Amino acid sequence: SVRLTPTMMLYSGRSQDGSHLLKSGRYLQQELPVRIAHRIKGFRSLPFIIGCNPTILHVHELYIRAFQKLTDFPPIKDQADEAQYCQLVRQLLDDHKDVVTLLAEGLRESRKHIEDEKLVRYFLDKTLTSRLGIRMLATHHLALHEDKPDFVGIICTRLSPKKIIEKWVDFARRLCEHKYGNAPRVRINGHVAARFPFIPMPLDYILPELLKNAMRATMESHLDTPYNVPDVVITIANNDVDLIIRISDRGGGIAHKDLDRVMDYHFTTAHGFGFGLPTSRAYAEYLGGSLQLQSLQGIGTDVYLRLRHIDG
Amino acid sequence: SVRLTPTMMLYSGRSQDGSHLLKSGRYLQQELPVRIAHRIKGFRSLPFIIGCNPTILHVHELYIRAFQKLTDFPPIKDQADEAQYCQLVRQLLDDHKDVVTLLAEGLRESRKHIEDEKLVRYFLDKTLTSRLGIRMLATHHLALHEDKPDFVGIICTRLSPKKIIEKWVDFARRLCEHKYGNAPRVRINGHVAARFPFIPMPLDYILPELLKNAMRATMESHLDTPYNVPDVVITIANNDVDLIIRISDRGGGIAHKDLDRVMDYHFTTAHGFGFGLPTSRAYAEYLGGSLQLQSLQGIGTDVYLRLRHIDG
Ligand SMILES: Nc1ncnc2c1ncn2[C@@H]1O[C@H](COP(=O)(O)OP(=O)(O)O)[C@@H](O)[C@H]1O
Ligand SMILES: Nc1ncnc2c1ncn2[C@@H]1O[C@H](COP(=O)(O)OP(=O)(O)O)[C@@H](O)[C@H]1O
Ligand SMILES: O=C(O)CCCc1ccccc1
Ligand SMILES: O=C(O)CCCc1ccccc1
Ligand SMILES: [K+]
Ligand SMILES: [K+]
Ligand SMILES: [Mg+2]
Ligand SMILES: [Mg+2]
Repeated sequence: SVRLTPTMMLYSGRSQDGSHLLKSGRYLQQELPVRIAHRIKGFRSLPFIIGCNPTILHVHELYIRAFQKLTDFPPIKDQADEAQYCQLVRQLLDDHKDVVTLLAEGLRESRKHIEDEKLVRYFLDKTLTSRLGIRMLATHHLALHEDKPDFVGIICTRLSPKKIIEKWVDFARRLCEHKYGNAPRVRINGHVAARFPFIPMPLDYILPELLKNAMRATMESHLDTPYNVPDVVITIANNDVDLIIRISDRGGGIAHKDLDRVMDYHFTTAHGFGFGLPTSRAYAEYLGGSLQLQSLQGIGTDVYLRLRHIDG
Repeated sequence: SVRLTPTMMLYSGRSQDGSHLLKSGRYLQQELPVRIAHRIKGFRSLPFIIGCNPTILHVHELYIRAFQKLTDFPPIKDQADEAQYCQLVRQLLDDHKDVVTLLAEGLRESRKHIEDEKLVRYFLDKTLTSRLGIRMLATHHLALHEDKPDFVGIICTRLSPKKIIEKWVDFARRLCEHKYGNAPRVRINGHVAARFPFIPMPLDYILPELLKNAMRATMESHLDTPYNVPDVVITIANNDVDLIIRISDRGGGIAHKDLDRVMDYHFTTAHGFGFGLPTSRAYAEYLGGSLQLQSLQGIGTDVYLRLRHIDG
């Protein structure tokens, strides 16, 4: 039993013997090295000047190491194997946890050099999303060893969009109060009672990115009245095709002169790395959804996150 | 006074004082470093795996050296400067004389690795033609120091297509007799008496390449009667727009299965490097002409070289 992801499946299975764990493990063992190989080919095809960057080189090496360890691992025959594969997966997850940051820093300068601006976008888009895919499958396998209720692996059986939004609201508010002394309140409307099966992992990246953006913009446009700023309003629309989360702020909007730039990696007006929007959009599209911006210059911004529903 | 080349001009000038030599020299001094820089940017943007190839790296270094020496050279103020610049130009010409071969060998293997097949074509096309441009301008400057009659620099004032074809016929025949014991005869028809101003340099590359192809094909398809093979027939058409040289052989033609490949760098059915056709076409197009093939599978091949006339 499965839940389709692009070109991949999140194994849904329940054998008491623990058989499903072996099927999963063998799947990963079949799937991971291939995808890592594609990422290594991506590094090999980078413009020479960029690929030679020490940080890019470092990540490049990590990916080779990862491929080495994965391929060196013996075919899984029993729980004892699988149990040990999990140790490797965990080590890999941890070794690669800073990869986005390293890529950002590695490319920040090196990218100025080449003529082809969209080449880096293509590379980052492809790399970050393949990576998300890899870490999802990996994390899902590990999660099958857990006995969390309302979870089949990383899949929440009854996810509440409101609850997960509130989780990331509290988080983003704190960051914001720390830097500004206050934070916009956030109201949530629409299908606030919706519950459905869903993988929270993408939400856990995207939502805090969008919230940080909205809060920062609200504060930086109300520097005279930090004690009194307009709410951020979030609207949940749940239908049979997709989930829509609209995040509306009164933070003055995105300027016409920045509009063409904000979806570029490394672009920022400063929370300062410039990856939030491009990464979030790439993630959404990778999962079959989208991320769209509506700027009302001089008033604020509406951001629309759409994510497809799990088939089944 | 000038003769236009793409984005560049072949200085036509005649001062007795030797003033025109300074204008030329200063032009080169202005023009060469820029074009070398573009080629260096081309090397920097090569796929990392290819750019790391030791031979590619070597050529890459040559180009940097070339840029260093050119930029380090002091602005030209007098004949004594110019005279010394010429020494540098000559050294560069000679240091870079094997560059095409080095690139061919450097890429032969490295190119298999990347996904994008047309990326190397674009690189070679751009590099080889920029290089041709550079060596033409350079050689032209040096040639302005000569007192050859019917030559203004590298420009023959009264070039005879028949004479230059015959030059390369004798050359290609010898190569061919050496390898096979005989060589097709060659007949030349059409405007055999034409004479007009023209830069022979491109002809000196293209013609021997096309002739070698035609002769090899004729022999390899007449292995039973090497002592008696069908002529190669060359037709000259001279009009006001362009010069057309048609090289028809009865060498059995280019097979349908090879047709899509023959214009690819490194493709060969063996005179064995696989650069003749792609280089020749790139050269022709760079100069505003073209190179077109008509295959009659089972009979032979017609090759059409078109080169624009010098405006003025
Ligand atoms: N809700 C918003 N309101 C106003 N401006 C925004 C909003 N979201 C993003 N921006 C602008 O787009 C830029 C890119 O955002 P992002 O990709 O998250 O990078 P960062 O937040 O690190 O600057 C921000 O620097 C900011 O100028
Ligand atoms: N006149 C011709 N007749 C038949 N085949 C030809 C002719 N010219 C070229 N070819 C084919 O096209 C291929 C590519 O030619 P070229 O680029 O000159 O490389 P090379 O001669 O080094 O093989 C040759 O290997 C040969 O198969
Ligand atoms: O996270 C990344 O940067 C890419 C994936 C590293 C990894 C491989 C296999 C399993 C788990 C993690
Ligand atoms: O020939 C090449 O490979 C490229 C040109 C080297 C050169 C530079 C300046 C002048 C003369 C020659
Ligand atoms: K950005
Ligand atoms: K070829
Ligand atoms: Mg941000
Ligand atoms: Mg040839």
